[PDB]
Amino acid sequence: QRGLAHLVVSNFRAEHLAGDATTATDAYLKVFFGGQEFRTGVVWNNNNPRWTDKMDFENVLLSTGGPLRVQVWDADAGADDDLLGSCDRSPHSGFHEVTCELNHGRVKFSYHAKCLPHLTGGTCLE
Ligand SMILES: [Ca+2]
Ligand SMILES: [Ca+2]
Ligand SMILES: [Ca+2]
Ligand SMILES: [Ca+2]
Ligand SMILES: [Ca+2]
Repeated sequence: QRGLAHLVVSNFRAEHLAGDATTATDAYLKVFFGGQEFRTGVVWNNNNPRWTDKMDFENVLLSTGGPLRVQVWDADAGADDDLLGSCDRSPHSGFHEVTCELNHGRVKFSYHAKCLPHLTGGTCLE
């Protein structure tokens, strides 16, 4: 079947975040694709957080599996957290570096969408 690709998202890092008023940001990420939802740990009190996580989505429908969505959240340990911003990309085959400009600050990451063997093209349809 066509449209299949191995998706891996990695190299997470943000800068100039402002999720709190009296302390530095307590950031964590949510990464969405094809019904899958990965979550990073919280980097407490840092406005330039980095995550070592490498998310293996395995084989997904690159063409119809919706957008790759990255949400940047601040953690307020008093229950309700803050959505600092969200990024949407339509993944293409190959290695790509992404920069999402949030309302305040930005998040950077990379993803690799490797077409399954005997498949080729931007979304592995050929
Ligand atoms: Ca907050
Ligand atoms: Ca904080
Ligand atoms: Ca917080
Ligand atoms: Ca909470
Ligand atoms: Ca809050």
